[PDB]
This record gives sequence, C-alpha cells and structure tokens, in this order.
Amino acid sequence: MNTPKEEFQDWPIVRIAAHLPDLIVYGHFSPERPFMDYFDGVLMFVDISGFTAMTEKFSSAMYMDRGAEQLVEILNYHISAIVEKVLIFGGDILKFAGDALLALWRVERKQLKNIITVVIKCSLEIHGLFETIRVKIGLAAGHISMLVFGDETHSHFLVIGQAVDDVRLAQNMAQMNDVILSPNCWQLCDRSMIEIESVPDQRAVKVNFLKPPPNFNFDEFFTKCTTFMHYYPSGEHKNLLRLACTLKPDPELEMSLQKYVMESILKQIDNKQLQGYLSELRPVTIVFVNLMFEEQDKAEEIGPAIQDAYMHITSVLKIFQGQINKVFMFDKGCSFLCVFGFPGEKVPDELTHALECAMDIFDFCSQVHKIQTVSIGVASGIVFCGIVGHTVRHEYTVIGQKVNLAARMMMYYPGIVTCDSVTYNGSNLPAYFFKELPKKVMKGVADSGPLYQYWGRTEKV
Amino acid sequence: MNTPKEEFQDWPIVRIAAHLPDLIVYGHFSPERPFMDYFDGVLMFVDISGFTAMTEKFSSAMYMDRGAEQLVEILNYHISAIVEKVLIFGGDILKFAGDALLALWRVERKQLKNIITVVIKCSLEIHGLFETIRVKIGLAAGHISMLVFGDETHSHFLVIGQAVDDVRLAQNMAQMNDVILSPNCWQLCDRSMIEIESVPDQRAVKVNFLKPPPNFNFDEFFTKCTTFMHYYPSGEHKNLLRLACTLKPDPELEMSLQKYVMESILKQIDNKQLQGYLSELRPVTIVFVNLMFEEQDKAEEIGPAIQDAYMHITSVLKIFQGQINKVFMFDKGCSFLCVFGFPGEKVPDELTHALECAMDIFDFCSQVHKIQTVSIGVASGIVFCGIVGHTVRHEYTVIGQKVNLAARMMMYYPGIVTCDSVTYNGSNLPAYFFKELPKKVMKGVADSGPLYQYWGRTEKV
Amino acid sequence: MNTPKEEFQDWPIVRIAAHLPDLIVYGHFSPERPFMDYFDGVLMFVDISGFTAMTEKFSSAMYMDRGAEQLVEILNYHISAIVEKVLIFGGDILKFAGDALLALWRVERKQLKNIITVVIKCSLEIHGLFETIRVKIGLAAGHISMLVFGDETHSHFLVIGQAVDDVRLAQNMAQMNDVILSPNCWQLCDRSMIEIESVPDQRAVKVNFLKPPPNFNFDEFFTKCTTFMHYYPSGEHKNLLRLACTLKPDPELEMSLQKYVMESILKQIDNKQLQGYLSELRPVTIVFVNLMFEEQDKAEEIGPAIQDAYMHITSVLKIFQGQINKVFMFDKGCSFLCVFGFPGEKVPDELTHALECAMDIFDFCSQVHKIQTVSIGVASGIVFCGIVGHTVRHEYTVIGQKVNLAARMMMYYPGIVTCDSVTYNGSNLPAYFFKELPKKVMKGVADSGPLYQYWGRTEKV
Ligand SMILES: O=S([O-])[O-]
Ligand SMILES: O=S([O-])[O-]
Ligand SMILES: O=S([O-])[O-]
Repeated sequence: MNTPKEEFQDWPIVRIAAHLPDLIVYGHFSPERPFMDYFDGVLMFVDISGFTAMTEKFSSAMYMDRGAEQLVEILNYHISAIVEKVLIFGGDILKFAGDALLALWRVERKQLKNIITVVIKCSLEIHGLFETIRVKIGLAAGHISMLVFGDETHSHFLVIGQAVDDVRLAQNMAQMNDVILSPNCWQLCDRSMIEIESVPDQRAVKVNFLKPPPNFNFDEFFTKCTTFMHYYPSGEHKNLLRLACTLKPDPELEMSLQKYVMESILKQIDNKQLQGYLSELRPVTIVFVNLMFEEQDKAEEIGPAIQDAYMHITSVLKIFQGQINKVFMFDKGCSFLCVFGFPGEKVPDELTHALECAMDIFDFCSQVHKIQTVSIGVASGIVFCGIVGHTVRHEYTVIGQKVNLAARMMMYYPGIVTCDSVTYNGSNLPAYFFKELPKKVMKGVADSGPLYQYWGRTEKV
Repeated sequence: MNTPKEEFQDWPIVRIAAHLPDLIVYGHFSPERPFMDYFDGVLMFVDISGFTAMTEKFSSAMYMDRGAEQLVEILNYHISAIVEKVLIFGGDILKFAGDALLALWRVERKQLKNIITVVIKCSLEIHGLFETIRVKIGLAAGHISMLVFGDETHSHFLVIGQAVDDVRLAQNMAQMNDVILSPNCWQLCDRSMIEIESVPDQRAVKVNFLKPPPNFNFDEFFTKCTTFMHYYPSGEHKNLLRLACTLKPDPELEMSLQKYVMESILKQIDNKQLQGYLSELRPVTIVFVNLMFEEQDKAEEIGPAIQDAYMHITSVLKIFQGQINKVFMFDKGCSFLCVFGFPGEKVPDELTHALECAMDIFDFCSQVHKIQTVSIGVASGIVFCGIVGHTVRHEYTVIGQKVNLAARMMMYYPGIVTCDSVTYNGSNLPAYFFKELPKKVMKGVADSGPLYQYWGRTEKV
Repeated sequence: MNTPKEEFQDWPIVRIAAHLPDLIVYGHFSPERPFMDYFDGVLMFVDISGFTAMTEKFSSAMYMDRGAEQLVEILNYHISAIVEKVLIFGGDILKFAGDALLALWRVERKQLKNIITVVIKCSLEIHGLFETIRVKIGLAAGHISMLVFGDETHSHFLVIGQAVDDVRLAQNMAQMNDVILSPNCWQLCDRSMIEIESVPDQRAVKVNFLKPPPNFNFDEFFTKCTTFMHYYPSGEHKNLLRLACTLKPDPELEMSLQKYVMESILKQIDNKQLQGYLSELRPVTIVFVNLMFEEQDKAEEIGPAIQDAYMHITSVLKIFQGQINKVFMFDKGCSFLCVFGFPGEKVPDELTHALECAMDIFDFCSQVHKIQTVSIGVASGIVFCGIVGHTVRHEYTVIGQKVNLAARMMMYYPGIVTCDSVTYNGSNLPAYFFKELPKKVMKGVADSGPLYQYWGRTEKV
C-alpha cells in the first residue's frame, strides 16, 4: 500500500494567516469590542526607513514603468531576510508599519531575562545581514496590553503600554547599526552577557557587545528557551518557519481571521484577482488621524475611546471607500492611516471628500470621552502600495513621501486638520475655507511646500 | 555531467485527466456513439449528503460574501481525505454526483472475492476519518456495463447494470457510519473475513466487523491484490496517488479527453481564467431530466435511446447556453442534470426559456424508442458551483437545496414537467400554462413551496 | 534553532533571465549602442522546422478551438528535452528563431578542440531523443562577434561572423538525423574521435560516428572540460539547469535585462496578466526586413548600420504598435521579424499601415551607409504566438506559414517590398500602387498565391 507525501497545503485559511501574527492567529478571544488582554514580553522595533526611503529612486523614468514591481521585489528580498531571522529566533512579527517592523516574544515574567538575551542575539544577527540600507533596532521589555477593536465585519489590534512607548523611544535614539535597550529592558536583562554604554541624557543604553561567559553555548541556551515558546515549530514541523503554515480549514476560525484583512487582499487569496495586481504606484490621498489621551498606557481607559472613534471613522470612510491601512501607537497617541484611492477604490473628487471626511472625523473624535486632542494630516500624491514581507508573513503597506508628510503634519500641527498644497489646490473649495500655516522644519521632511489648515466652511467654528 | 531532477510536470493533459477516472483516461475505445463495454468489478458509493447539506449554513450573512470560497475549502478538505483513501486502496473514482462519490475496482471475475475484502477495509478506514459530518457506504459487486455517448465535441459516460442499481439501494439502506453490502456482494465475498447482520426486509447485509483469520496480514494481502490492479502507482511512481499524474503530451489523447470537460474548466486549465473564478454562489435554473426504460440494466437497449435523447438535449441546450453538469443512473432511470446560468453563461429570461426547453426535451424524449417515461423537474435559486475533490481527482459540481428539489420533483411527479414557485412566478407566462399540484412529502425536502406542472401553451396537449 | 530550507526563489529577475542567454545575463557590458565584442566558440544550430511545421495540423477544426494551447504543449514537451540536453552539456541557448534553436559554447581558443567533442556528443544525444519529428544539426567553430543594439528602453543582440554564416550553411546541407560540421569545425576538431564522410560539392563533412579511443571515458573528459565553462552549475547548485536560476534581486541588473523582453511578457512576469494569455492563434501581418551588407562578417562595419536602421524601424513601428519579434543573421543579411497585431496590440487598417511602414523602412534603410540592399516581405494570416522552450529557457515566438512566406519573399525578391494576396486584396489601396510579380518556386513554400510588389503611391519612385 503506497504512502504518498502530504501535499503543500495552501488553503485560504493559511494564506489569510500570513497577514497576521500568532497573537491573533492563535488568540481565540471573545468577539466583543473592545477586547483587552495583558501579558509580558520583549519587543523589537526594526527601523527600516532606510529601505522604504527607496520609493523616490523607483519613481524615476529610469525604471520604465516597472518601478512598483522593482520596488516590491527589492524590498521583499531584504525584508524577507529580517523576517526569517525573527521567526527562527522565536519571535512573532506583529506589524509592518510606520517604516518599521515590530516583533514580540511573549513569555512569562520569570523568563524575560533569558529571552532578552535571545532577542539581543537576534538583533545582532539582523545587523549582520547588512554589513557591506542598514537598520536601527530598539528593544523594550515588560508589561504589554493588547487591544482588539472593530465591528461585526472588521477587526484591528494594537499593543499598548510603557514597553511599547519605550521601544519606539529606544529606536529613535539609535543610529544606524545600533541596538538600544529601554531602561526597563536594561534593568531586567542578564548584564553578564553584554557590554553597554550610556546614551547621553537618557537612561536607555546601547549594546556594544554580546560577550557571554566562557562556558556559554547559545544553541543549548536557545533550546532551553524554547520550552517557553508555545508555537515554535518543532518535531515533524521543525522545517517550517511558522506553525501557522499548518493551519487546516476551520470556517469559524477563518471567519474571525478574515476580519483583519482588506477585501481586495481576500480577493487575491481566493484566486479571483491576479497575484500582482496590488503592487502599484498610484495616486492617493492619505488621511492620518492621531488621537491623544491623558494616559496612553492604560488600555482600560483608552480602549473604549478607540472603539468609539473607530466606529465613527469606519462609517465616514464607508461613504467614500476610504480604507484604514494601519493603526498603531506613536510616541504620542493612537494613529489611523486612512487612504482614499487604493485597490481600485478610486472615487472622483477624492480631495474635497477627503477634507470633508477629515473634518467629520475631527469633530466627532474631539467629543469622545478621554480623547484629549485630535490631529489630522492630509497629503496627496503618488505612493507605493503592495504586499510587503516574507511569503509566510507579510502585510499590505503604503509607503511614500506623502505618507511621511501626513504623519509629520499631524504631529507638528497638533489639534487641527492640516493639508498639503496638492490637496488645497486640487480641492477647488474656496480659499477662505483654509488658513496658510507657518513653515515648520519637520524631521524626515524635505521641502513641505506651503501647508494649510482646513478651517472649514464657516468662520465661527 | 549534472543530473537535474525532473520538474513537476503540470501539462494541460495532466490537468484535464484530474477531471476523469482511469476508466476513461486509459480506456482507448472507439469514438463511435453509443459505445458499450462490459466487465466485472466492485463498486463503492459514499453518501456525502451530510457535507453537501452545508450549502445552507454558508449562505448565511455571517460568511460576509465569502460563503462559496469557505464552502469549497471545507468540502475539499474532507472530500480530499476520502479520495486519498480510495486511491491508496487501488480504486478509481468514477464520479462526484448525486451528493455521493462513486468508485470502482475493476477486476477479473476470479478476483472479486479478494477485492471485496480490500474495499471493505477501505470503507472502514473512510468511516475512521470522521469519528468525532459522517458518511454512509454501500458496496456492490458483479457485472458492470459502461456506456459512452455524445457527439463530435462532447462525451459523457455512465456505468449501468444490477451492481450499479444495487450500490445505490445498499447505500439508501445504510444509516450513518454503516457499510452495507448488496446481496450479490455478500454472496461473492470472503465470509471468513467479516461479521454481518441482517437488514430487515432485505437480502443486503450490514458489516459489523472485519475480523480476519489469525494468520492474516493485510499489507501482504494487499500486495497480492495489486497484481490485478493495472494502474496502481508502482516502482519509480510509488509516491504518486495516480498514474495519470505521469501523462505526457499527446494531442490525439487530449482531443479525446477534453470532450468530457466543460469549456470554462478548459479555460482555467489553459491559464486563461483565474483559478478561483468558478467557485461561486450563483442564481441558476436546474432542469433535471429523468428517462426511465423497460429494462435499465441492458446497455444494448438503453444505449441508443440515451444517445438519441442526448443529441436532442444538447441541441436544445445549445440555443440557451444551458449545460449538462452531470449524467447518472438513479434507482429508476438515466438523469441529466442541466443548468441554465453557470460559468458566465447567464442569458436573460432564463425562466421562460428553461420551461420551454424542458417541454421541448419532454416532447422529443417521450417519442424515443425504448424510453418508457420522461420526467422533468425545474427549480431555480442560489446554488454552490465549484470544482470539488482532490488536486489529483476532482470535478465541477453544483450543490444546493434547489438541486435536491428538482431531483425529487422528477421522481415524485413522474411523467410530467414540474417547476417550483420561483420559476412559475418569475416566468410571467400566463397562469393557465400551469397546473397547481398536490403537495407530496419528499424525502430530503423541507417545505417545497407550491409546485406546478408546466402544462404548456395549449389546453389540448 | 531551526534551519528551514531556502524557498523556491521565483523573483521577477529570475523570470526575466529565462528569456535570455548567459551571454547577456552575465555580460555586464556598456549601455552604449552599438556595442561589439569578440570571442571564440562552438555553435550548434538545431533545425526544428519539422516541429514548427505542425502549425497547420493545429489549425484544423478537429482541435476544437484549443489548437494554440495544444500546439504550445506538444512543442514545449519536445523542445524542452532538446534544451535540457544543451544545458546539461554546458551550452548557452542564444535564441529560438528562424525555425531553429541556436546554442553556443564560448571558450578560449585552445579549448575549441575538446569542446567540439562535447558538442558532437550532445548533437548525437539530441538525435537520440527522437529515434522512433526529427531534427537536423549543423556545427561550426571559430571566431564569433557579438553586437548589441538598441535605444534607451529596448535592446537586441546578434552574433555575427564566418562561424555564424557557417553554422547555417552546415545545417542547410544536413538531411534529417545528420550532424554536419563546418569546414573550420572539421579543421579544428579531434579527428581521432570521429568517423566522417564527404558532402558532395562542399568542404563541410558529415559525422557518421563518434568512436573515441579505447581508454576514453566521456564523463571524466567532460569534467575536465567544465574547467573552462564559467557558469556550469556546480557544488551546492549542481541540481540546477542554469546558474541564472540563482539570480537575486538587483534593480540595476533588472533594468538592463528587461530591455530585451517585450512589455506584454513583462506583464505576465509581474503577475498582471494570465500565464496563458500569450498562447494564441491570431491574425497578424508579418513584415520581414532584410538588410544586406558588402561584408556581413565585420561587426565594426555592420554594427553602426544596424543600429541606425534599428533606430528608424523602432520609430516607424511605434506609430502602429508593431513589434520586433526577432532579429537574426540569415545566409545573407540581418533580418528583422516585425509583427503588426500580437499581444493585444491590434490596430484597425493593419494592412495599409503595414505596407506604408514597410515602404518607409525600405526608403530610409536604403540610404544608410554600408547597407547594400534592403528587401522586405509582407504576409498576413493566422499565426501561432506563444512562449516556446523550457521553463528555465524560453522565448516568445511566432510560427506559421505566413511567417515562412514573408521570409522567403524577402530572399527570393531582393531589393523590393513584396506582399502576399491577403495583404494586397485587403488593403483597398488602389491597384496601380502594386505590380503583379512572376511566380518563383520558393524552398519551403507550397502555393504562394499571386505575389505583388508594393511599388508605392507614385509612378516615378
Ligand atoms: O500595535 S502597535 O502599533 O501600538
Ligand atoms: O455512471 S453512474 O451515474 O450510472
Ligand atoms: O544572433 S544570430 O541570429 O545572428
């Protein structure tokens, strides 16, 4: 009796799970919104802005109308390598976003110390890929909250808390090729493994060297650390980068997981759209919404507020097929990256509509309990869209100078709706609906062009 | 000198052969129609109505517009496992159809006894997959006729005879998890292998246990039985589930095999249509044609009649791009499952046309020599369409309550053209073209709604 | 720590490299045009006209509208096998074209003798595939020039010189199953390896037998010959048919290589078009341009002329989306195979436009320095288009009686623009714009139909 080999199982549920972390795939939590949960872990934030800064290079005429295709190929080639390192070291890639990848090693409290060693080694081996288009790494550790929000058809998640705030602060201190540890990470780590130095005006530290004790053996140590890693591929599945590659059809699980993935990605997954259709340089309008809270580390306070904001945003976006591309925590606040124009969702008057939707969002969110400040940046132009990452772990992402610009406008012009010159000029709304703003030098931004506040239709706000 | 490994050979002829049994793939018979041939074998009929009854579940709004995709994924996951068992035990899957899969082990007469043992073991291991959405299994053995019918562009086949009648009768007696043997199967089997019980008012038996003799070794026995299995993958190809996976380009063979496969499937096979385009919940009209004969086990009588009917049906269907999805033998008669509306073949007025085509078919077939009764059921609504089965052995199939309803209408209202309320109401043909029928309780049917006879345009028929 | 296996790397750059020889893939030469380089090597020309003559068979109604699909499947099945032999013997397939495949083993001068032995063995093993739709093989050796020409967006290459002239002359002497050596090949070869015979009225020879010395071991000999083969897959990559399968993303390399590949192929490569869309029987107009030179073995003379001609041709073709499918050296001259109508590039009035473009090309090229004669053949009808060859090495190709006819018209009616009857009749240009020509018997052509000169719009040329 023959024994044929199992076939490569490429079911829709597997393909959906490539777009999600294990935190969600194996999360099994209530469908109630908001949902909050609490754990401990180590975070790694890998600043890949040096790669995504290539969007400019690839809009050159030199690329003969295949800039987007070339961009996605070269980005994925480098980002894949980072993803593989994270996964082989036992990490969960949470999100690709804010010109960064964020990864998590969730463990019980007692194991944070040893897991920090693992993550430092991983970090150093990531830097190792690119010796000779480099990255900066921040590490944090400690208490982490998770929030899941959404409605009956769509779900989003966020991780929150001081360790999350810390990991971005750490990464912002890093220079290229650095690994920076948060103060708490440094307090919790195995100091015998590493040589550090002080970072001026900061309690964060820089790892100069991982130099373990004489009798240390990393592979044996790692094996010990895998006892605490629930989903590390093992046994018959030790050849797989993710256990999620083994997922079998389960309609109730797939119904829950598809809520995290945009409809046009699901169309591709279902082989009802060409696999290359979403890689494009396309004109869009970015509406970047920032919500600041009194206290942004307290999920129990900020979770209902985000949920209420989300319900309104989604209703407003529905009317114009705008989409939410990403939600993430910034140093200050919860940010929604909304896009008007992307998977063939491109209505005419996208600009006047974008500004009107921004104002609606601004007015509603400003009256939500516990939301202290709302800030919205609106920028329009060519952006790269595509599925970025590894075959086994990837996400649809939008990258470009106008993305960056809308993000910086919402941070440098807080409490108002701002727009760029493309949007202002294109809108053909009357000019007294705007205010011309002072020029600010914004980290990452070369020549803003004139920026404007969208004051709105009436003098008396 | 290097020796690179043969590549995965995924030629069009291989892809076409996935849709056909070995009976046809390796049949090499004349292109003359009808064609009849005669052999012996063991049949297994696996009632998968418990899986296909899930079409209802998947039309819920809960499935957010991906019901068809979810349905095909979960069906294929379970049906694949059944198919693999059949193939590894040396069976030929003949058809997926009538909420069942039918499989054949063709052998010389002297080996029927030992092959029945093989098939009983297979049957028990199929039940084993689903312990903890179960199936019922009928087995028959004996003389089997095959009929191939069609024209210059299209071919269809049927297996016929008492063993075929028996295998459906056996399966209809089974409860869930049962294996029922036909009277002849029980007469021909190795009684020392099994413990049976009587089935009330029947000469069929139920297998309680396969309990072989003390010195029996199934793997050694199976190896002996493979001497008689012409196409069992072996040697260099012992890792393949089907020898047909090894087929090489051969234009004369491909011309013959493509005649069995619908044009829209061939479009997919030729990579000229997306691989997911045929998985859909779509509105159609089912026209289910049953032809009863004096004697339905005699291919030499019924073969010309079916051929003549087929020639007329196809001409009538051509005019409205209706398609024949399946042809199969029922307890009573040869049934044609015709569909109006499926691979983007959807003409307007599908309902008046469907009724007019049914009447045409009814009038012509009623005058065909040896056709004793014609019965036609017409039902319209949402049905699941898709390629169902294993990668290596699968078929386009239509599944749904309206399929079931049209099938039961043709059996419970013999000798007439009947239609459901959707069809009657939608047609906007005058009401005196119909007769409102008595309500019958039909096994498998919950609330028919009012049913109608299509009497036709004139009072005097 | 797990070690997952590298995935099958199917990047766009790899897929582009399948369409090109190693000569270009690893060429790294200046982007300046024309570019010329000089080397030595052995050439093999494999006449596959016996396969491509099947286009006629596959336009039969017997193939039910899948002639093109069946043709490409059967062609690729046989041509793949030839390609694998060439590659495993260390050859570089340069082009698929002129009903032939051309391959090159580039080596330093001192190794030509031993490499000829390798190529003769390869040739004999190619014939071996088809014992029991056969091929003819010519071999040449010696000095070879390469020319690369084009503009900022498109590139083409040619190999030139007496060895190239020789390899076609050798192949034209061959009968089926023959291997014919050019005079220089025979002068340079290891005469102890082979038994030859004279070819009447020729200094070329026919290989009767490869009968090496008593102590000869081909595998050991081949291993020695691989020292001189720069890109022979080896070591960790000894399982690959081409090193080019290992190419990694590199935007500057991909920008250079995509210039050799038509835009519609790049669309497929980018998964923005179905993989089967370019296999078709379609009506087109072939415009076959031949340019003859005083001295066609001297790249330094003919290279600027070809470049100047190319610049004009491309400008003329642009206006009507005509494409250049192939450029190659014929016994006499440089030929451009231009096509009007192929990857959905089909403008109305294709015929009057084709004739007007031919005349433009004829008038311009006739005034180019060093171009001695221009001849253009114009023929219109159904042709097979598709990607032909092996997965790892293949090219878009057009095949058909009208291709053949336009090629023979340009050779048998030199110095003029000629067209077939389909073109003349269809154009609805006045009849005095043409001259009806004497009938010539053209090798390969059965019934021309009447042929015409396109004299043009005025009496006085
Ligand atoms: O989920 S992280 O963007 O706050
Ligand atoms: O071929 S079986 O449906 O009678
Ligand atoms: O490149 S060969 O056609 O002269």
